[PDB]
Amino acid sequence: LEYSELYPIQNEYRMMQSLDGMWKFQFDPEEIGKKSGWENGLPAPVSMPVPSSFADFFTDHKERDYCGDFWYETEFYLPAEWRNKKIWLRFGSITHRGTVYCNGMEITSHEGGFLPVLADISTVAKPGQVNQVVVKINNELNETSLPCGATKILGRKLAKPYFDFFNYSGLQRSVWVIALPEESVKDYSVDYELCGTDALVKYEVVTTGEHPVIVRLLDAEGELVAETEGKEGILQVANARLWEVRNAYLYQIVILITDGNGVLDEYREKIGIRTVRIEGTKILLNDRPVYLKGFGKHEDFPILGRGFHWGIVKRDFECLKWTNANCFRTSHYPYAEEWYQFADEEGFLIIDEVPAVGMALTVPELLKSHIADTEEMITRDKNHPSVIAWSLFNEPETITDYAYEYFKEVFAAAETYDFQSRPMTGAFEKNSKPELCKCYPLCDFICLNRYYGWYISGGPEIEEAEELFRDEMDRWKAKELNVPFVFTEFGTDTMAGLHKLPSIMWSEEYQKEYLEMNFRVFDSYEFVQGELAWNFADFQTTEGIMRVDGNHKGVFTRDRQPKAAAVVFKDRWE
Amino acid sequence: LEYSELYPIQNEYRMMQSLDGMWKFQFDPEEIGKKSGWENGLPAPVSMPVPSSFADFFTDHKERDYCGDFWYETEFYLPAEWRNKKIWLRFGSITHRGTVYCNGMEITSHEGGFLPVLADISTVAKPGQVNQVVVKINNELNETSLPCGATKILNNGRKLAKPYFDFFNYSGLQRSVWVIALPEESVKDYSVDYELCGTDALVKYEVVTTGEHPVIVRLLDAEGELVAETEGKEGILQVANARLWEVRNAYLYQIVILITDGNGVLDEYREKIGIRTVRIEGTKILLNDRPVYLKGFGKHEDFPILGRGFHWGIVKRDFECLKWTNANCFRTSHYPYAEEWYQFADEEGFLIIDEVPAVGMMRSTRNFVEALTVPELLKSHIADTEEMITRDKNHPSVIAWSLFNEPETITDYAYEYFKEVFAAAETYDFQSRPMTGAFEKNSKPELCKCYPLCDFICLNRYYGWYISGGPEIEEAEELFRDEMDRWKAKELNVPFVFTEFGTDTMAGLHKLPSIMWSEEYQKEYLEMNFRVFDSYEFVQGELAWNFADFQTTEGIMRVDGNHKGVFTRDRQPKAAAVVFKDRWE
Repeated sequence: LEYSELYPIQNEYRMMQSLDGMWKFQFDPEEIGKKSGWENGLPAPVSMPVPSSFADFFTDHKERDYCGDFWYETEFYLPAEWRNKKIWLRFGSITHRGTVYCNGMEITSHEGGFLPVLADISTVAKPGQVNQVVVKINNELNETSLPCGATKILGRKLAKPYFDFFNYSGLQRSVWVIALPEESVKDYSVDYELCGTDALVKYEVVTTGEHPVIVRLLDAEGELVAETEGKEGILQVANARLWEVRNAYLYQIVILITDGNGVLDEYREKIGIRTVRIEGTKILLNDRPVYLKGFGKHEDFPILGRGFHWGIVKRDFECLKWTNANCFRTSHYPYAEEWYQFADEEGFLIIDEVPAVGMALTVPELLKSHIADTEEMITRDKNHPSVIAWSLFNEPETITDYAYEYFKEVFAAAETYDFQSRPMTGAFEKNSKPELCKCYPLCDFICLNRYYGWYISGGPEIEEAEELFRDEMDRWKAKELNVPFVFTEFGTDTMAGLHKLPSIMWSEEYQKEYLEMNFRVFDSYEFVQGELAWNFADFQTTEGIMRVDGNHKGVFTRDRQPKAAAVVFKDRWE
Repeated sequence: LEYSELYPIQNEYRMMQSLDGMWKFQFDPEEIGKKSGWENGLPAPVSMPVPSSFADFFTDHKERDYCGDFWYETEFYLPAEWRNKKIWLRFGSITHRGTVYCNGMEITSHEGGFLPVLADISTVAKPGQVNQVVVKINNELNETSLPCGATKILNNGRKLAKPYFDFFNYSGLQRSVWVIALPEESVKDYSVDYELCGTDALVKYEVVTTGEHPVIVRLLDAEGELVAETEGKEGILQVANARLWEVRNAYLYQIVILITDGNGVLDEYREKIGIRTVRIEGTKILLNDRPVYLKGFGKHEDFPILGRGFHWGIVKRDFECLKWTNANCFRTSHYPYAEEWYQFADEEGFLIIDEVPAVGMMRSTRNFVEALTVPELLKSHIADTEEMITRDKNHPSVIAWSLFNEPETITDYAYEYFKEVFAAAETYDFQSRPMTGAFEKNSKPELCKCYPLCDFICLNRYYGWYISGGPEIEEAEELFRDEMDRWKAKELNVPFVFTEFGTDTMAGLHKLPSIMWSEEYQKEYLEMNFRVFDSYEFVQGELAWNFADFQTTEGIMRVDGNHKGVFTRDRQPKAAAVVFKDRWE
């Protein structure tokens, strides 16, 4: 990559300053901003919180549903001391695609709305002065970038997703301006081997120069436990304190660039010594089988939309721990980096998912976008101990040799980017029948999204649903694939407060009964090794006749309170 | 004050770095932290978001309801280039009281949970190194500090807050925290006051600095163009063809305050201000020499999960909802809000009644839930008043100070108490703008001794809810008119603003005919209240209780908090919201 994905830190060599706050903001329905000098400042802005999705602040439909080009602007004072450092704007994300300007100059553009955007403003930055950043953003959906959809023209544009979740957009994550030394740590990778009571931390370091590198490992108390020299090497850890499920331990890696007797740069990050591998039908963490228990989530909260906030992280993890979960999938896009940092702390397992949802010649361009997002996700997230698997798709077509050749390239790219070569998978929709699917052989383990008892034979037909479920799982069993299966979606829309005896679809009681039936099926097959329910919480969707204020398959409400079924998960996962 | 209330800025002379994020946090039920050295680091912390109230993250009662001592900790890297600066920790607030430590050393303590806490760490700060901050906080309620309440001790030693007020006892680090660096000689405070002279305006000012060097004051218009300049720590800026700050039509100048030594500039403070005058004339509230009728709400700092935690997103949604109702005003019930609320009101042209947390001074609810505590309470009350006014005086949005909410007012003792508060407020406010407080119904026109202290009178009344609700609503209207006729007959010639009126209203509860708690009853109640308001010339404002449903202590009279919101807690309109929109249009 032409930039670093490394999370920004502050020390003797690296500086950072937050640009979060109220930005200037303006819609550009006529698409004349770049024609009209907007990159030098917006002509008639309103204020817009950053980080946040813009949609749910407004009281009018056309602003909430805005689709097209729209602009952000802010000003920041740059400390004079940042002079002659490499100065970067770092956006947690820009959703979905955008062009960054600084002091009237075009800096960079990015496609993909859920991963960091880095813009090198070294040559245009004005140390000791007020600087200006302007971002042109677009939130349309197409079939050549992720996530896929269409754009309808009423000249007013309307996003038409091929995915369920609401098309939130804007500057949904924190924005920093940072300063790095001229020769810096750009990237590093760690991989682990367990040796009795000891451990090896294998590493590679990429810098922007040719000076020597020293790598140190500190324990949780900051004590030096290992040290070595070189951009490539092994850190030997005696009596290693392994990072364990729901029982984290984090070391601190310290990467130094040196020039004789002085340090040029120093990067530090918390990491966790752990191994993950698929062995037969088992998922092994540190050589012991683990059964995944948890949820698909979303970045979704009232008013903020996908806007990041530590308070949402904290509540969600307390709820997760209360259910006795150990895992979540980042459905259906990489989350803010902070979610992974916290999962590292709390010992949660993550399946990290690229926004390959909603899946013509456009396909070669789509593949490029999909591979680019995969590269960025893996480079960003590989050193989190929590991240134990990559999900490279959600419910694509998989039953043609055409689909096979496409995903072969994606998986091949993912493999080259992940230093750890940790398990890769994808979530299969029901149409990927065991007799037809061509893509499951690409996977280290198989993830199934199934709604037997909701979309199939729901309600009075739920007994039929269970037989149909068992019939499919019997077909999978007969294949003797010798791989683990994880259910990554299953659930029922459930309106909090809707009670019925006997239960009906949409009642709290039916949600319980549906889950109990699914558990019976899960527990009937030895090779099922994980259950991640859909969804952790009710979340916003495109409005329509099938969505009663978003998706109500949450086990929790949108404001994070338990429906009756939450207790069912709690008791089972205990 | 021994510190500056000025909002932090980033420029050539002043630096700031946010400490917001995930802090370490630990409850201290046995109160052993200090003797155990926790100021050097918490021994078994959990993670806690800052800014946020801590209560609503947890899944267990005892953590949510925790009352007593609890501790926060974080670490930060201090840029080497901050050496030879004055270095301060600035907490937007610390709720309710706390002691700030830095690098293991006690720095300062503060009482009052809703105003900035400044800690001078200059003598212990380590530039070019990681530094540590640890804060011991306490969230108990008592009768010698604001807001008032009691602390109950359960048989097993566990403490439980017992407020004398109807808002949940949220606490912790609810606002942003910065570490900042100032020049050794800096602008510490300034005040502006306005006079209108035809098409022109005068900006009278005072500047307080921490030194003796000369001061230069400039005023820039909204385009950054210089419109006035003068010299001296006291002076007058002459603005030709002034663009006044108007209700729901803001215009903001930028004041620029420079400290110089001739050779160069030592400090430069900048803030947006709005040229506007506020006065009471007879029964009229005059903004810029024209009557304004206040339309809006009492609010709260309250949102799901975050509690009172500050977030710009909440500000933005709330102001969009306010504008949609055609409101022009809110009261900061019942405590000063985060500074950002006022910054945004300035921008949006909203009027604010800024309220000190003098709530819970009602004898009835105290007894339900003194000679020696009242003198100490007065001191706390006056201190909070001084801090609020010093912090907020230069906002064009702030047009009035509310110095109490529903205290006892019918004794001569209460008069002497509030006489001192109002006297203090007057001396701290350079503008001497209107002062008021909100009166409960027990403050009968025949008995109240304190309303003469006010420049305009704010009434909290619930005729049709607590008094003669539902089938008796006709009687409620009669009783309401009876009281207002008594006020009318006093011919006080001052404006009256209703600062509370409303009904608990469950979203989705519909009934025909309406019942108390239904959406339809909220509408009917409001219509009845409007009919009464509109019958009296001297009524010049209506601020409904409340903007949005909000959290309270749980109990038999609170169904998941207070439901008198016109909006839900997640900021969506009940049926009554349109009633306000249509009326205020």
